[PDB]
Amino acid sequence: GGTIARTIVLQESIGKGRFGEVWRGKWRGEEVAVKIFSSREERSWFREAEIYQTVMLRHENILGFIAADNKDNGTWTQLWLVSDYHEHGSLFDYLNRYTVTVEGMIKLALSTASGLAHLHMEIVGTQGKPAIAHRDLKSKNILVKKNGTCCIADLGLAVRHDSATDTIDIAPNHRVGTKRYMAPEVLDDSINMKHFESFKRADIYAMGLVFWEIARRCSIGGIHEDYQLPYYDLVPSDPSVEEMRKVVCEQKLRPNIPNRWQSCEALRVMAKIMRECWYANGAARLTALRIKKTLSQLSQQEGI
Ligand SMILES: Cc1cccc(-c2[nH]c(CNc3ccccc3F)nc2-c2ccc3ncnn3c2)n1
Repeated sequence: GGTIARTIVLQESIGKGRFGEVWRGKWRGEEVAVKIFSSREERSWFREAEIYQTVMLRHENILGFIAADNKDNGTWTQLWLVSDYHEHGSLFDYLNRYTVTVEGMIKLALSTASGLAHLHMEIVGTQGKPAIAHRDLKSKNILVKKNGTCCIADLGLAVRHDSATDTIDIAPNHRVGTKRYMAPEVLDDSINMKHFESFKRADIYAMGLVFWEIARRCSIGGIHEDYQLPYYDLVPSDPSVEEMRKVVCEQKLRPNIPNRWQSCEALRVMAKIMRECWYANGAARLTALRIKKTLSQLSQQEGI
């Protein structure tokens, strides 16, 4: 028999994502995460397996993929994805549970930007990597490792670019992803989904929102903000496209940047990155690579 799902024992239910359910399991004595899909979710399982098996994808700031597998329990077939397990769980959970130091904030923001720059970057060569856009980046889809750096997960809605043709490997539907984090051009459906660069730019808007969630929890002299999701002050829980579009597109509002973030070079640089992710025009936003460079220079100056 097989060497993966056959030998893994599920221990603890973690919860349901877009499709399937995540568990903590044990494999050769080691904790692993397992995402289990049913037979009628095969397209979702296959596509996420396909993205994670992309040549040259592995990176410290992308969730470490172990395998795709099947497991037949005697009644039905389960479709498995197996990954590294991170005890802290999501950035969303971590930021709810904890405050961070200036060092902690920069590590979380730099590691996220590094993972997104790696996803976005085409690597040339025989073992080349296509450019990839995420399409559902949010704090619930980022994990915090024991070393206090992040890695990006839920690659199931990702799209891959063929640079030679400027074409994408699937036919994208409109307004996939989490409505709270949707870029203005996604909410008003103006995005040109035939241009791969548009999907990169939409990811940058979402990463800006995630940076705002992190910076709220950066405690200096015991001062910090409470955990909130972006737009907690303007839209209902589980907002509709229309509710988001009225706020982000029509009223042109973004998450508030507290006066406190001007007091501190690290928070000033973070706030400036947020503003330069939040432009209505995607073409004006920072690249992940530029954000990585800026936070790398800030990491150096603060001695992390
Ligand atoms: C490819 C694969 C295999 C196993 C888990 C995940 C995964 N997919 C998401 C997407 N997000 C998500 C999902 C469900 C419910 C809720 C959510 F936000 N997270 C994780 C994950 C991985 C590792 C880990 N370690 C501790 N938790 N944990 C979670 N991917």
